[PDB]
Amino acid sequence: NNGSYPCPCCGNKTIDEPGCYEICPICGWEDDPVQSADPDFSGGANSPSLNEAKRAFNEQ
Ligand SMILES: [Fe+2]
Ligand code: NA
Ligand code: NA
Ligand code: NA
Repeated sequence: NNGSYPCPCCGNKTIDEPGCYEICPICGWEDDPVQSADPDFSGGANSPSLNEAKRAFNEQ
């Protein structure tokens, strides 16, 4: 669905409240506040870090 905040990974506005573990229906990123705080931290709610996930999404 449309939301009001950008997904940290894909940038599409699918998020209602940042840092509340919403899962993006476009790219699959789970909005874990740890992983937006540290974009190089792997193994949070998502296996990839945010930076890893961003690159993976873009290369599709
Ligand atoms: Fe996304
Ligand atoms: Na984007
Ligand atoms: Na930060
Ligand atoms: Na890492």
